[PDB]
Amino acid sequence: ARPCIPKSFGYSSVVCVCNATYCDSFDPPTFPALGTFSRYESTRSGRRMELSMGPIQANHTGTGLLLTLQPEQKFQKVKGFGGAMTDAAALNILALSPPAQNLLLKSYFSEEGIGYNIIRVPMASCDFSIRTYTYADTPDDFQLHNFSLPEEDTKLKIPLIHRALQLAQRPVSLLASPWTSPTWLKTNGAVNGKGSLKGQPGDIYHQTWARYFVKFLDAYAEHKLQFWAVTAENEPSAGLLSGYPFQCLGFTPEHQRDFIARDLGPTLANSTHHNVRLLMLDDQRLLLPHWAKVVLTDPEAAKYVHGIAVHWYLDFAPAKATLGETHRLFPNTMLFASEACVSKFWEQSVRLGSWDRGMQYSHSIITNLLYHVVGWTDWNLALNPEGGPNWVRNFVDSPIIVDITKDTFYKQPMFYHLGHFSKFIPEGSQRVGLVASQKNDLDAVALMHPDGSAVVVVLNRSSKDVPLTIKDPAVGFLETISPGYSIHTYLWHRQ
Ligand SMILES: *[C@@H]1O[C@H](CO)[C@@H](O[C@@H]2O[C@H](CO)[C@@H](O)[C@H](O)[C@H]2NC(C)=O)[C@H](O)[C@H]1NC(C)=O
Ligand SMILES: *[C@@H]1O[C@H](CO)[C@@H](O)[C@H](O)[C@H]1NC(C)=O
Ligand SMILES: *[C@@H]1O[C@H](CO)[C@@H](O)[C@H](O)[C@H]1NC(C)=O
Ligand SMILES: *[C@H]1[C@H](N)[C@H](CO)[C@H](O)[C@H](O)[C@H]1O
Repeated sequence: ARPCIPKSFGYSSVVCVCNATYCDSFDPPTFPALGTFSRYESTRSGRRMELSMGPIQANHTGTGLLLTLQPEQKFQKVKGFGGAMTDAAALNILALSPPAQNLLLKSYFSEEGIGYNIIRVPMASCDFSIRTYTYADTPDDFQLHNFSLPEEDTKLKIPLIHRALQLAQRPVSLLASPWTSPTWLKTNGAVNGKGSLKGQPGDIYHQTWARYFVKFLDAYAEHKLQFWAVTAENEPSAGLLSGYPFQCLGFTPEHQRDFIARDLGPTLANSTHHNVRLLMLDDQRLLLPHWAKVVLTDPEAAKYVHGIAVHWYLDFAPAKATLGETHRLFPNTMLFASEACVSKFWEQSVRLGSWDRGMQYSHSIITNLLYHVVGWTDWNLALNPEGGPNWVRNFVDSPIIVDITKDTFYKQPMFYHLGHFSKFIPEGSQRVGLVASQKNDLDAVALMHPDGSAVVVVLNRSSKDVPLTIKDPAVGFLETISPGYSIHTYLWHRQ
């Protein structure tokens, strides 16, 4: 283990400074002995996933807050956690010296880091690209004879994905999403702005676009990468908006329904990539449950849809009415958060050491977990201090900020807030009930690991310390305190 090297940039908390020869890391995982619990703590004051251990007490008295585990109240199984290998992320990582690149990838993907097991891969260019390109820019190439991967794939994204998978002990799942089709498949003949596919589902435009998904999967498979899932389109509602400034492809829910049923479903099912799962929506949860009803009430579409992908950008938060109602209507269709991102209109894109932006991530993950969501995918894995590069200056924050001039990278509070979940909630973990004895300002969630062991995350977004006890009837009582502006993860064996 190496501790955080803290640095202040004058905001509420510190970043952890890494370079070619030093980065903060964990010792190999270890389980706490029966009758004991592990505690990982991060605080605004500067603690970064610090490990301590306490006893599980046989009984408890007091009127203080009690959180009772309900281990027989069983909910969703977790797919996992990760982020996006954009052109911007890969260009930033590969601008560091080889040893600093390795410590950055280890921070995310190693058991000595925070154990990411998902990577979202854009299909060609998005706003976090330094140019607009698709895989098939030769006009009217319906047979896709000029389909090919540019250097952004073969020199930046694919080599970093291979290195990520080599560092991971957990199996990593790849998720692919397109922003735009070739312009010659679109009504507006442009990568951006208001525009859909030409014609109608079933026709040559729609069959070509479905075949483009298979050519992408074919080209990645030639580079020995296989996908867990693809989304039907990144943010289909964006391409319905006049002057939408970057790469988009408009679909109404009806258009998405018919494209999946007539073209994408059958084309993927008849390919060598038929095991790849399809997620629908990949957009703001405010479009639910309407979008799920339109697509999934058509059995010709539903038979091809594994899941619903949601974005957090416009959450701010009717989770019950959107995520909850959707689960109720379609309980066997998983909900997956495919894009989360932070910033206030009066704040810069990157705020080095923002505890507030950390708290937004952990709060979002807890709310999602409490409303059936199985997985949570950050946006850019890494950005520069301006929040780029980005061909349209749509600059945002990232858990890791690379300073190429200093051969340095900064781990933001967001990285640690994500880590409190990603490191301690492996694939197959199941959310279980956790009931509070009184109204409280805390956010908490409980899950059980595949092996039966318990995990609880407790976030305190208030300034006040909150004494609390966790009751697990199988083992006893965890007496602890949630300090103001802290996040804790608690682990214990149940037998
Ligand atoms: C990379 O970061 C490490 C850790 O902050 C730097 O090593 C420290 O350097 C300072 C100043 O020379 C020493 O006082 C510390 O004792 C060092 N710590 C360790 C663990 O070695 C290192 O200098 C940085 N590298 C560069 C190129 O700036
Ligand atoms: C399209 O493909 C043909 C045949 O392989 C090739 O000769 C030509 O250079 C390609 N066009 C572009 C723009 O790459
Ligand atoms: C499905 O795949 C088979 C075998 O590759 C092929 O012969 C057939 O034409 C395909 N069907 C359609 C409708 O594309
Ligand atoms: C989701 C989100 N708006 C981020 C913001 O950084 C980015 O624009 C993605 O392209 C969007 O899909």
